[PDB]
Amino acid sequence: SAKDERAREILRGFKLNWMNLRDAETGKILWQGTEDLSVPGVEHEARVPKKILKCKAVSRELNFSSTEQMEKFRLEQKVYFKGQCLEEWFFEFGFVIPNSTNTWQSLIEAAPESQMMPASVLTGNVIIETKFFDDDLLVSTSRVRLFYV
Ligand SMILES: CNc1nccc(CN(CC2CCNCC2)S(=O)(=O)c2ccc(S(=O)(=O)N(Cc3ccc(Cl)cc3)C3CCCC3)cc2)n1
Repeated sequence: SAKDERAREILRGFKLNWMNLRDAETGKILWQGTEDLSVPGVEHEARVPKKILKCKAVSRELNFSSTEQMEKFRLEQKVYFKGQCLEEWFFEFGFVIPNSTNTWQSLIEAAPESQMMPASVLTGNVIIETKFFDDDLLVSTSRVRLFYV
């Protein structure tokens, strides 16, 4: 379909350039990287400080480029622990100018009344599954395994 083709065109023109995570309360940088963790078809890995689990809220900056125009660029993310979804997050960027580079800031807030498992239990057992969309059009699905260090 035309939609299938457009999804592949968007992915072809997309790159995640850099990303970081901060403690939202204190502003302290917890993690940064310049690897495109959204590339599909390989299992990515990331090592995050275990103190992230004690943060009430984490702020993320995600810098991306896109050759293609999008009307409603958005993400869905699922936190999987040993194959079970523990949390689902939704974030919207909106309109993307063709051939633009953009920094997208999002807030990841603790769900009540969730409590974090110990880092030692979680480490290597958490997969983040991320789906990019333009509106209802699925552009890519990618996975990252987390280690708490
Ligand atoms: C019961 N729920 C539960 N249990 C364990 C872990 C978490 C998820 N954690 C975040 C919260 C923060 C608020 N309260 C404490 C935990 S997390 O620290 O493991 C986490 C997970 C994913 C992300 S992410 O989606 O921003 N991101 C994954 C990611 C981001 C963007 C894209 Cl395109 C792809 C992957 C990466 C983390 C390492 C590199 C960046 C941030 C933080 N949730």
